[PDB]
Amino acid sequence: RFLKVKNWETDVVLTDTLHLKSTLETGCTEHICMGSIMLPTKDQLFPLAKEFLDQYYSSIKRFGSKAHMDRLEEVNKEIESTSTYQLKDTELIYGAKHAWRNASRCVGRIQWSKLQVFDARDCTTAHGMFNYICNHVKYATNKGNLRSAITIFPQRTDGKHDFRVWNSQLIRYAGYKQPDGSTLGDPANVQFTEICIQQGWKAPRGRFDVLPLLLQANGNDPELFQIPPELVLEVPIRHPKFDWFKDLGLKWYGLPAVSNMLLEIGGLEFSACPFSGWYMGTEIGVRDYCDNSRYNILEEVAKKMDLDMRKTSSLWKDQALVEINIAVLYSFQSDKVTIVDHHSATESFIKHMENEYRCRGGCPADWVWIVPPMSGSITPVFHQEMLNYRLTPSFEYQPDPWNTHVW
Amino acid sequence: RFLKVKNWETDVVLTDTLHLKSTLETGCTEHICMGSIMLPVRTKDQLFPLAKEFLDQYYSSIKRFGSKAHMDRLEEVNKEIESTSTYQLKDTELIYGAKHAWRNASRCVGRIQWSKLQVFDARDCTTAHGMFNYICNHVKYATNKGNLRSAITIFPQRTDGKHDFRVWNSQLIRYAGYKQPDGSTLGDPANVQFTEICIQQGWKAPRGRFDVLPLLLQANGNDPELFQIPPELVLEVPIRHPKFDWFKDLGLKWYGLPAVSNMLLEIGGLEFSACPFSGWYMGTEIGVRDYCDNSRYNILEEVAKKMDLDMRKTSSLWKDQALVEINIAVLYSFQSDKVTIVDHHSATESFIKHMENEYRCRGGCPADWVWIVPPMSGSITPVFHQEMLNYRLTPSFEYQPDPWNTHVWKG
Ligand code: HEM
Ligand code: HEM
Ligand SMILES: Cc1cccc([C@@H]2C[C@H]2NCCO[C@H]2CNC[C@H]2Cc2cc(C)cc(N)n2)c1
Ligand SMILES: Cc1cccc([C@@H]2C[C@H]2NCCO[C@H]2CNC[C@H]2Cc2cc(C)cc(N)n2)c1
Ligand SMILES: C[C@H](O)[C@H](O)[C@H]1CNc2nc(N)[nH]c(=O)c2N1
Ligand SMILES: C[C@H](O)[C@H](O)[C@H]1CNc2nc(N)[nH]c(=O)c2N1
Ligand SMILES: [Zn+2]
Repeated sequence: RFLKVKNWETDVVLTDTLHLKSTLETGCTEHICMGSIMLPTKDQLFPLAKEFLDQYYSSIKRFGSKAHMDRLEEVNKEIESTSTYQLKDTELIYGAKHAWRNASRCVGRIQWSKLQVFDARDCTTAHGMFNYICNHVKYATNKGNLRSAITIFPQRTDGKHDFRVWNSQLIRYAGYKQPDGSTLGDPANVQFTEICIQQGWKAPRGRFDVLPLLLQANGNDPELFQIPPELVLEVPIRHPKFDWFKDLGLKWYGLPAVSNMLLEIGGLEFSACPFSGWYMGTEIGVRDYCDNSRYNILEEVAKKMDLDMRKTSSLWKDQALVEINIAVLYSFQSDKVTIVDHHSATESFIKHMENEYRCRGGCPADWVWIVPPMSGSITPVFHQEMLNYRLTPSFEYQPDPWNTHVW
Repeated sequence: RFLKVKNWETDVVLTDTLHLKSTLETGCTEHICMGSIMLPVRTKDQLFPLAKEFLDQYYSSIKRFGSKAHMDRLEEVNKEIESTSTYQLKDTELIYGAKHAWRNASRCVGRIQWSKLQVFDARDCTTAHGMFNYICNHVKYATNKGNLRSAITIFPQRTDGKHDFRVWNSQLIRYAGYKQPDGSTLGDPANVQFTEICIQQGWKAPRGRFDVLPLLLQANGNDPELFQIPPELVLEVPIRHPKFDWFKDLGLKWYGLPAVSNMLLEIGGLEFSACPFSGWYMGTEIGVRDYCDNSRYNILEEVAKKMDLDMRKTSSLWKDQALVEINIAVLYSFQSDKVTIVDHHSATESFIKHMENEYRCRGGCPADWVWIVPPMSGSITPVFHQEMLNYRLTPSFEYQPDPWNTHVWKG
């Protein structure tokens, strides 16, 4: 019932007790492990509400106190009467931060307590959503000195009235399928891009076209808006030693900001809750540039480096992969946009695991997502055993709305 | 029941039915995943069902399920278990069982090769000297002057668990480690403890950076005894780099034969506690782990120094640059000497084809993602994007605690 995690590099052993507060199902049984799988009523609500408020009042050193019980009562009366309830601001800030703290797939949680929360619960239209979003983008970007933030729109009601940001991230590049057969821009977005023009976007049909936001307010058909160009901070990609690099015409955006997830606090569901921090270098350099299904530029780069591409064992993919990543780090650093390397990020996360075991009795961590997609075993997280379990408040992946929604 | 795995690069979706034949526990629950935890005397009562499952499997595979031959063998094994409380595998059973332990090993990326395995039956062995000779012939046949062949040697099964055969080495060929009084280590820090046991047992240590350890062999539950593998039998490759002429002066070399000797082989409920097996290396096991783990030879600093990389900031990716170069050197050195080796690109592509063939032909392929994805260049290999199900089939290879912890010393 109490569980050990060992680091095989340092021999440090940690004891996890936090997992018995785990509630949700993980996808694994005694018979099958699904560690590597990407997607494994009034009655139901008050347990959830109670459980959250209990942890809330516990964290403010006020468990079992008058203010505590009074709130539990107020919330109970409200559920019994209205079919749901409203979070107080303090609870909302606590909820959001803890959802980040519980995010087992996030390497950057050392930062979890420094999260600016924008309460957009008074929002009522998509124009309103647009306005809240621009302000988020601008506050977070901060001329390159990036700041963690989240913006929280109205919670689920009867479920026919959801708020949703159709985009998967606030800022992403367009993708178009061409007559010659290939793909221009980002192949991850062909589908969404198509829906954009189908709803009326004047696509420039270029390679690095910042997509338009598609916002659904109050379960209504979604609407189009361009983020003011001057709010999207982009970085042109150059190498500190390879002068030809620039000529590939590579840029990326400074602000990673995930906008398809669902935040669950005390059993209430916030379906639109874009959040943003700052990039770990490998995310652009390894995944966005080098994935076969993405920009897929290894071949081009290896060529310019005059490497032996005749056989896999010359490790030309690997050599090129590293330089592409050196270039992403250099560029962001030279233009003074916050970015973190995988060595630094994973080191910070180990320090953070130690803190969470010391101070909380554990840290849910998903090793498959935490170990970077390059140079795994030279980073310390490779050698660290992790327990993965689901705590609330949480972030949850939700299905692309277009698959669902009717017009 | 059905279970789907998707590949996120190709969108290819596979369907696993084989997990339905899964027995042992994983260590995971509906509330906790332990997929990244390294580690998550048998009664008559429990043995006949395990013999029965296995022989049902064996006879299905040779297309004789339900034959007289099958039914007679069931009855015969039933009888041995009744009378002697264990049983003996036929040669054909042992061979099939050893091949399947490999096939079922979910942490092994090399399984496209599972059906080409040389089985050396050493179940007539009685002494450590006998074990030494069996092991020598294994090393020599497996090496084959650089053209490596997969092989396994199987010593007699557990009886009362008081008479176990064990190879105390974790691999047949490994380098010594020596802790210095200043706190540093000479040779392989991974083998310090075992090196000490060897020294305590009588070995005269050369005290160099690349000393091949002596075998330490237990037969019949007896205290183990030391033997030196004939040096002419230990094929080694000096490490050099194709463009960097200074690389050779680092002094590195490595052995050609990866041979795991610390695992327990389970077949039809029988336990084979000494069963060293060997294949050939994937380059990253040497170049990433052996040389670049901080707890191992740890040559990163030294390589980047000589490369004159900028080492003031981790964000120069100097560690990453040195890593690739060392791994280029390993593959180059092995290929130049005609010693079998496989790079991680080729090994993972081959594994993905094996996996797909396995889903078509068998209804699944249990796979441990954490172990199968290489420890460098993760996502530029096709396995990174592959969903995998991990579960446990028999026959199988299981981890054993080191014998020096459990062994009853006789004197
Ligand atoms: C401040 C710097 C941050 C760093 C360096 C960072 C690091 C990362 C990385 C590298 C990933 C992998 C994403 C992928 O592979 O697509 C990730 C995932 C994630 N992070 Fe963070 N994070 C940061 C801030 C945040 C914030 C502000 C939140 C929410 C408040 C958050 C919550 C999450 C969640 C829920 C995931 C999983 C997303 C998914 O399932 O696709 N992180 N984190
Ligand atoms: C033919 C060439 C082979 C290649 C390229 C290969 C590849 C690998 C690699 C790279 C590992 C992980 C090494 C580690 O992290 O310690 C591994 C693990 C393993 N392989 Fe293989 N393999 C081969 C042959 C074999 C053979 C002949 C067997 C037994 C018949 C085998 C059974 C295993 C087992 C049981 C593990 C997990 C070991 C553990 O838990 O420590 N493999 N394989
Ligand atoms: C807030 C923050 C900080 C640092 C970095 C980020 C980067 C932007 C986050 N990455 C976006 C790319 O996301 C794709 C790739 N990894 C899983 C997919 C998204 C995804 C897909 C599916 C099926 C499930 C799931 N949970 N996530 C975000
Ligand atoms: C047959 C064959 C072919 C190719 C490569 C091999 C590689 C050489 C074998 N690797 C040996 C070093 O092994 C350490 C490091 N990876 C797991 C540990 C051993 C280990 C430790 C623990 C706690 C559990 C476990 N199951 N294995 C074998
Ligand atoms: C199937 C496998 O889980 C999938 O490719 C994962 C692996 N690890 C990952 N890790 C991160 N951070 N992000 C990802 O998108 C993935 N993809
Ligand atoms: C903690 C974690 O399970 C451990 O470091 C694993 C990760 N992946 C591995 N993969 C392989 N092939 N071999 C290993 O020894 C390990 N070690
Ligand atoms: Zn699991």
